[PDB]
Amino acid sequence: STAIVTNVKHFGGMGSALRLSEAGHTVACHDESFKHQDELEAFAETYPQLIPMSEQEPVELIEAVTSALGHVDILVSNDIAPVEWRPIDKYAVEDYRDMVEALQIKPFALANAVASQMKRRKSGHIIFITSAASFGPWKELSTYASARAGASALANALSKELGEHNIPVFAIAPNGVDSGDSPYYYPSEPWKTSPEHVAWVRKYTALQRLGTQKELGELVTFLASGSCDYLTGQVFWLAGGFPVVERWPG
Amino acid sequence: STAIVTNVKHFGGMGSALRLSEAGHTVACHDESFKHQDELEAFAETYPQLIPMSEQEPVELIEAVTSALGHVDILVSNDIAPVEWRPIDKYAVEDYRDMVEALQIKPFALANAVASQMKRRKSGHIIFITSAASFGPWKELSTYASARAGASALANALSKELGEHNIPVFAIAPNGVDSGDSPYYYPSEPWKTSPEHVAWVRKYTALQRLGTQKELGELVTFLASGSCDYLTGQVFWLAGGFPVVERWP
Amino acid sequence: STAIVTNVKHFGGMGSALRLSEAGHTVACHDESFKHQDELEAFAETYPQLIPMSEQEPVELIEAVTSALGHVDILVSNDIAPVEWRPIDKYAVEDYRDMVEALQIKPFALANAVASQMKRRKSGHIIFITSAASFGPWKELSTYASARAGASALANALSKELGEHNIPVFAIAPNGVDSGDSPYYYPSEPWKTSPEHVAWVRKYTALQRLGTQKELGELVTFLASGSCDYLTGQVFWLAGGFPVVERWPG
Amino acid sequence: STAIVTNVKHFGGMGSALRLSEAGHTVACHDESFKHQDELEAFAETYPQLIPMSEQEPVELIEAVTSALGHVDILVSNDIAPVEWRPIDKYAVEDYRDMVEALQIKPFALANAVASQMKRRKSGHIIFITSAASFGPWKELSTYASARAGASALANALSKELGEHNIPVFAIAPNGVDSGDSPYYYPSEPWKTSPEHVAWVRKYTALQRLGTQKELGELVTFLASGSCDYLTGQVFWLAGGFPVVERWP
Ligand SMILES: CCOC(=O)C[C@H]1CO1
Ligand SMILES: CCOC(=O)C[C@H]1CO1
Ligand SMILES: CCOC(=O)C[C@H]1CO1
Ligand SMILES: CCOC(=O)C[C@H]1CO1
Ligand SMILES: [Cl-]
Ligand SMILES: [Cl-]
Ligand SMILES: [Cl-]
Ligand SMILES: [Cl-]
Repeated sequence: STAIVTNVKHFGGMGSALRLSEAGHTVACHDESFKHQDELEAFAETYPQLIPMSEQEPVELIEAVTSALGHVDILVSNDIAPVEWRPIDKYAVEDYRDMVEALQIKPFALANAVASQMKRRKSGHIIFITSAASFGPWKELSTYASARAGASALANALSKELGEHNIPVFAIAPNGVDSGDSPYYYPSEPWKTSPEHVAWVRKYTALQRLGTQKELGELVTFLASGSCDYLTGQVFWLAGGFPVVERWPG
Repeated sequence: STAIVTNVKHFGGMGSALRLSEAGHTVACHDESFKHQDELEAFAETYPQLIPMSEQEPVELIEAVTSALGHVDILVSNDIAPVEWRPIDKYAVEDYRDMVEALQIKPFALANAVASQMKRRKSGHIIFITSAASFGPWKELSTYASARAGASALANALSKELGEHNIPVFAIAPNGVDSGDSPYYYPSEPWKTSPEHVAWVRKYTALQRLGTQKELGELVTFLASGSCDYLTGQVFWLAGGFPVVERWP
Repeated sequence: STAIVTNVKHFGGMGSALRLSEAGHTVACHDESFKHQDELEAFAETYPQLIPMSEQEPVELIEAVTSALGHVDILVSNDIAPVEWRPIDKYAVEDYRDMVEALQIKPFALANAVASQMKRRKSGHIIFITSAASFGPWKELSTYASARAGASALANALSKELGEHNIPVFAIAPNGVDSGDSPYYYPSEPWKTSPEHVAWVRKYTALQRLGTQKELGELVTFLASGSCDYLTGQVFWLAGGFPVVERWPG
Repeated sequence: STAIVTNVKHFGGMGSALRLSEAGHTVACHDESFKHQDELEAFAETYPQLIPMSEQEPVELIEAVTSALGHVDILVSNDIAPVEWRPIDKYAVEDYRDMVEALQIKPFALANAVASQMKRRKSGHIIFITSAASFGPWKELSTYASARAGASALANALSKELGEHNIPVFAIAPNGVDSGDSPYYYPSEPWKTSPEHVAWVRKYTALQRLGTQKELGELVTFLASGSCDYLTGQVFWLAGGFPVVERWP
């Protein structure tokens, strides 16, 4: 069983790769930095069980993995872009293009590249990591929220056609997941350290804590196991009960 | 840990008990048939890893399990009631009351009975098994669809208050799960044999099969493992892609 | 064209009755207080254009209206119950029964009582006023939120069967609508007066204001006009953008 | 007040312009055909209460209307693109880019161009006409369904930030609205004549007819009247009950 996890150093990246690996999958990993064989090797050394790739774009990643490791059973399209809090009139239209390109076109591209071998083998699983920002409660986050909703709708739409061919498709829409060293999107500093921040997580999520990489990885692994294919189409809000807003005063 | 699965013979019951058990939970099982000794012992003999309980009403069941076993960590409120397709004006009000009694009042009563215990220890898991009928595509299913939505909304709402106390709350909202010889809600006959049933499922569900007990058990067990408490509040659409509608002709 | 509006003194009651009336409907009104012909008459005197009823329960209301005024074209099931912020283990099961009875069984009962004449005339409109508390962000509001979600699901389910017979069914799920004198659910005091309260509406809704009776009445009247029957099934969140939660700190 | 309705000849266009106008708004109308003088004047002559504009691209259109008419109060982004049913692997990436360009980038561009003006005066209305396809029951509609969801999510999101400035934002998400001789998306032939089309609509929609231009115009006009700004953020499912699925056989 062969898996690919994209952007392996951020967001849901590590939780996913590490848990799948433990589950017995051969896990190919992609990251922008794996461009420099510098960075690639310091990661092969640190994680002998994962197997990182240099390839960057969807089709060369899929061919590279198919060639080296057999055939992709599992795609985890762990998608990232920076989050800027501009209001609408202050963005460039091109900014939305780049945002959509990053969060919406990318997973289309990955799924479009993997789909026909999965369909031929009548087997595979496809998971997008999106965001609870879709139809969420934030302001001045317009580009990000819509692009992410794009990607979750893609996942649901795709399930509908691939179910014929035994291929479940899922979206995982997180908020407040511990990214650790990565800035995408809840790095320890300042999210564990800054008092103001620990107060914010405390006020607005219901479990009054950040989620964990391990939690995110366990779900990915559960979905990837073939244990619950009937859930196909589901958007999972991976968010600890966010949002919670206080009772009336007085 | 200790789980209670209600109406174990039906709907999501067997998948939940079998699979919980398989996962080393201690599983007490409620059923309307366990009110008779003979029905109970037969079950205990067929499924010696489960412990079937005789108690029927909510408060009585929870104390009984707390006695025999010390604490209830995992409540699976596996709620059932007969679906009949009638138009709104052919019902009587009390038919709706009854449906709300079985589908909505009942999970509230179990949750209510177990909560303090759970909150005291700042640990536990609560799972309601509702139905994909909630905001669903059916007609003349008005009492059932709405009662199920109330139960699902109740899960979501409880998850908000009970986060404070480290208590995950979920709803599993199924359609087309294989129910063995149970008429709730997709018994293998006619659903596995009769051609017009076989084709209806091929037509309206994405994966083009029924769901299995094992898939739903696997879900419950997962939610109750503590491996992913952070999904708290989730309403799970266990419906194999349902519904799909054909393109334009 | 004949309309009935329930609990006419609270929640969406007045906005609805007054606007329908202006729209040219004969508006029968129900309120618990119309029990005492004391209260009934001081309301017929104050609103000569509305026509209040003494009848309390669904079937005697519908028969009474059908008999006096012709035939019910429009039902507005403006439903109310008190809101208590207990946690779950502190409620009596009977409390949920009373809550469900009030917010869920009542509109079932009203629609069940009106449905077959509307179906015979192949004409009518049915609107439940529910709440944005359904699947909403509050805590310790469990009974209320679920009962209200019950009632919105009813509305959506009912649309599906009555569309055959030319009958649109809608739910209107409000938050922060000015109730005025009524305590159900945003009376002027303290919602306009209390500083702490004006701050809360300001922080959590996006229009940073309470909604108005006039707004609520205009929507009801729009839905009741026969201008947009194709919307049938819709739950309208009548809530001014609630909830909004602040950006991260720092 | 002054409204702009884009792609006026198609989809939600005519209902929106006609009905806005009927409501005393001043209505500037965009279309891809108005790039030709002859196509434009013909329209102006058929519909002398509308003012058709020649400008095509987002920034150019908004300044042109602001010139001729002084301010834009109401933006109706009536967005269109051809639906073709292909499986995911039969598309090329750039087909998805193009669909996102027309359905998602485009309303963003119009909203972006008009916003400051609107925010300055702390008044205005923004309406996106998307589609009920978003979380919909279709297959092989993957690019269209997802592009439309992004646009709907964009409406919701904008409504949050633009409340601050008294700006209501909505999405109208239709299915089965009569489009006259427009192929976007339910032209009267074959949808009013051909039996298999007539029956598909009778089968899957609750009200068992098409929606009318007038119903959608009525909606837009209402949203833009300021009579109910408090619905801001709403995604409107203008789909006549769709979808309904048959009971068990
Ligand atoms: C920026 C607000 O936070 C989120 O949207 C969650 C994160 C996963 O995308
Ligand atoms: C056709 C109606 O049946 C269902 O909703 C499935 C079962 C869970 O309720
Ligand atoms: C008590 C919290 O406020 C609401 O749920 C809105 C009101 C209409 O029911
Ligand atoms: C069958 C797909 O067509 C639609 O979604 C209706 C139109 C608005 O997009
Ligand atoms: Cl996150
Ligand atoms: Cl089922
Ligand atoms: Cl309210
Ligand atoms: Cl349409």
